Amino acid sequence: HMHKDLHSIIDALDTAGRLIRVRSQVKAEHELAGIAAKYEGCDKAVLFENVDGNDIPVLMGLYWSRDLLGSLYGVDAVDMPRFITSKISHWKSEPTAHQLIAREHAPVMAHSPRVDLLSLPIPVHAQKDGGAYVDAGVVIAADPDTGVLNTSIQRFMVENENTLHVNIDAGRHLGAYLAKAKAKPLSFSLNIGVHPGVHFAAATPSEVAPLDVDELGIAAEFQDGPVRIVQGDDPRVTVLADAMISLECQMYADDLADEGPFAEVTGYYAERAPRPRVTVTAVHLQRNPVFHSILSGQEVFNSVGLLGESALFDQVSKQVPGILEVALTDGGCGFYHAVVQLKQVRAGWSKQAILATFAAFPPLKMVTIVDEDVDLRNPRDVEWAMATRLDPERGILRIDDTFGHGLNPSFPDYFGSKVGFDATRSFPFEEKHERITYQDVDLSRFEIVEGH
Amino acid sequence: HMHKDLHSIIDALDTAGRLIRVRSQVKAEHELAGIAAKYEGCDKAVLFENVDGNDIPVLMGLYWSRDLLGSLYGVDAVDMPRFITSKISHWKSEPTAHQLIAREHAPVMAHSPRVDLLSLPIPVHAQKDGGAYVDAGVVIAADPDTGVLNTSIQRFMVENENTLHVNIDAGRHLGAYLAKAKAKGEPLSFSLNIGVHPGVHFAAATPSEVAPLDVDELGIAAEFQDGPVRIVQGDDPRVTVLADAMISLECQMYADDLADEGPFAEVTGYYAERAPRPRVTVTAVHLQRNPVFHSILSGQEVFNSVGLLGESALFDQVSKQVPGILEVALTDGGCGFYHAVVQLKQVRAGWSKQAILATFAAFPPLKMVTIVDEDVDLRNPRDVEWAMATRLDPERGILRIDDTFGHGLNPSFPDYFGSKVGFDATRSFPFEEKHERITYQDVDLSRFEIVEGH
Ligand SMILES: Cc1cc2c3c(c1C)C(C)(C)CC=[N+]3c1c([nH]c(=O)[nH]c1=O)N2C[C@H](O)[C@H](O)[C@H](O)COP(=O)(O)O
Ligand SMILES: Cc1cc2c3c(c1C)C(C)(C)CC=[N+]3c1c([nH]c(=O)[nH]c1=O)N2C[C@H](O)[C@H](O)[C@H](O)COP(=O)(O)O
Ligand SMILES: [Mn+2]
Ligand SMILES: [Mn+2]
Ligand code: NA
Ligand code: NA
Repeated sequence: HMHKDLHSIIDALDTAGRLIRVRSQVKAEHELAGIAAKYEGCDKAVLFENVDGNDIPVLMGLYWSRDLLGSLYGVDAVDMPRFITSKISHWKSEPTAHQLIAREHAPVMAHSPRVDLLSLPIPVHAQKDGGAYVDAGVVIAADPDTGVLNTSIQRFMVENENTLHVNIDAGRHLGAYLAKAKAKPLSFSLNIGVHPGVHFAAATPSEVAPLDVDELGIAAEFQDGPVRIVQGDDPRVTVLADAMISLECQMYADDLADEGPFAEVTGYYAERAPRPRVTVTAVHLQRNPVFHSILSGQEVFNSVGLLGESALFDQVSKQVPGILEVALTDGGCGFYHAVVQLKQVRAGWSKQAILATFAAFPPLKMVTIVDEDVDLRNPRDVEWAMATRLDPERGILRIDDTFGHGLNPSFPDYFGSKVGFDATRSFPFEEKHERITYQDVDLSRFEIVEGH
Repeated sequence: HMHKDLHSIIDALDTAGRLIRVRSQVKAEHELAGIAAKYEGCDKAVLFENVDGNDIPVLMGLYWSRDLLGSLYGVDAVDMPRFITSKISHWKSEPTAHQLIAREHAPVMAHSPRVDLLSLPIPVHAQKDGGAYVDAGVVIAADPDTGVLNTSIQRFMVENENTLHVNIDAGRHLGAYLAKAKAKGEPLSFSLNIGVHPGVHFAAATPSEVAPLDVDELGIAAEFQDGPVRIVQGDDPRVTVLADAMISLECQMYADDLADEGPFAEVTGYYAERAPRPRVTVTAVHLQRNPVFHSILSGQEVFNSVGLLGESALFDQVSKQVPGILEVALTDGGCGFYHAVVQLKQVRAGWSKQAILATFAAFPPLKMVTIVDEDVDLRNPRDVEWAMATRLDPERGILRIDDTFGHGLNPSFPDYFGSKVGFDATRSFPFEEKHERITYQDVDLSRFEIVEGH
């Protein structure tokens, strides 16, 4: 239950019967995403064997099911956030140095075609996206002053066969490396089709891996041995050796061009706007490459939740007794709604739980508290707790004129109202709140023919 | 700037002119506390050279001025909470093992009179206190199962020459050790060590979440002295005595053996209910030569014990969740427990409200939180009143939390349940001229000849 590269992942899923093979030709324009969308969240990923008759198939839906990611590493969905955090803890304490290897030993260097981005089966995802996007690509970039690596993930729109437009949010480390090159232009690699270890490294936030620190070793914790890197053609750049595809890239500061729209976590479009142009100097491919794309939605909600929930749980359980679990729900875009599950020990702690949760995660708009006997990850069950347990008069806590996330239109200019729901039963516990229960039953113990 | 025992402290204060010597005879009944009360909070402690013509003087007022405690360790008042926290951090990381020493080497074992508590100049403090109290005594008690030490501070009322009645709050570690003695058929032995240096006081006052039940917090004291904490076998011998104490009482207490104690002052400023609470019997008494009896006046002495230990953790927790936090005060007006003022440098609208959430979440006893800017003195209630008068928006700046957990001693929170309220007394952001405070030139008074009254 360790994985060197995406091949390992796909074979494991194929073997486990968690792969949906779409054998028919599909169009990269809208149709592909449309099919993915009908499968979003189920316990399987989707391999498209034939995209506009490309030789390169595309994989989508790797991240939309915690059960699936858990199956790849032998952990239950519920234990995955702790699993990932424990591994990032081990990396902080004893990092694994990368392994630099010779160009002709690096599977990704198998081929180097003339740079033609339009030959790649890059999907146009949502119906109003400003073009085809690579959105599962991990950027590796060296500090122009200190050569220290930074690993981030960023959306790149294809303009033409050799140009991408990239979105770099404010205070991103890639942004800061560009500021340094602009005291001299910035080279880097874009590594598409990487294993979850690289993905989690890329997505690890600033306060876990500072600017002056190399987060890429996080990936080493999800594979035997160290992360394999290789000198690019550049040579100011470093390439991920076990990537399916890798693009050597260069970008000048103060050189902007219209990119977007694209889906944001909110489920709304980004504003099309002048953002940095990046020019693709070279292209490397394994033989038998699969192109890896992410469907905006649960794939992104789980990336954020799996990395963020353990810290949040740690911060709340430290300030409040009886905390069991914290969910950054998919309904809340893995960012705007937290459900906190606790075992009450005294009246009043449920309200402290609301304060602690809002204090620990500034983007949150809603917090809901529920008891140990409600499934915090089932929105039906939280709705039920709201319907039978919430006192609307004393259990709704509203915070005005506070800081929040500017992308969410409930928070214009990072400012608005937050609301907590205390959907706990009354304490001390009373019979009128004891839920009915059906005997738990192993279905494998019976012969059951289900449809035919 | 290290201190082995209380002698070191008193000499340092005497040398520094931070000692008030009351040379006249005073009565331990009410009069002594009455005099202390007139001096509460000033930059000096009070040594009573003559209490009912006892040979033993009493020291009071060691903890009521952060400036004074700072002077003892060479730190400014403002840096004292961090000073203490850093030292407790070093102890958590690399504890110093205690040094056991021979009875005739232990200064406290100099004398062992027959047990007469009424021969000690133990003050009756507040006018309705149910008797004389020792309230600066640090209890050292060994786990009856595992022998692991626990250091706590607890009020003991004198009943007669050989009996005390003690108050043990719910979930105290001494409470848990007493459960073990009774669950094991023996009662609980321990020592009561009076006249200890601040390092022992801070060990005693260190809460459960810093030093769990299964952990020996007494090494914290080693961080405020050269070398390790000196202990010594008592006469018991289930007990361990602090060698450098001024006075130490070997004590035994049986579970389910209650007797009326109280009233006594609580941090709230109100009396505890007189009620059946555990009787403890004083088996033996040890004294240094030249012993001074150490008492605490309820009030600022207690507010500062709690604030000095609690503020750095609270600041750490809030500055981690909110940008631009500068300082947090557990104010004396709020009994060092119920009001926190948070000072910040605003960087964007809305963070002041998150500061309220973070502060209430980090310190459950709190009833009020007030936020103010860098240009308001968070420790001056006049200045925070001013921020309230000119900056608070009463409509949008008052945040009320209902039906939440709080501290049961505070009568705003019957049964550890009630309403909390936060005041956002910050200026508007972005900063505007209409909120720029006037300023007078800073001026050295020593640069001028000034005759101030005759
Ligand atoms: C999981 C994830 C994270 C995206 C992301 C997406 C996903 C799926 C997409 C591909 C669906 C949409 C685009 N994304 C962007 C993004 N950050 C950014 O500045 N611009 C982006 O366009 N991020 C987050 C970014 O990579 C993280 O904040 C890293 O922690 C940044 O690394 P750093 O801390 O070293 O700056
Ligand atoms: C600073 C301080 C703390 C008092 C205290 C006082 C002071 C000055 C007095 C002397 C003014 C009034 C009495 N006090 C009592 C008390 N705890 C308790 O259970 N009963 C008390 O009577 N405490 C608190 C107690 O000592 C601390 O909570 C310790 O951290 C307990 O240690 P533990 O966690 O090891 O049990
Ligand atoms: Mn980084
Ligand atoms: Mn303890
Ligand atoms: Na990162
Ligand atoms: Na203690």
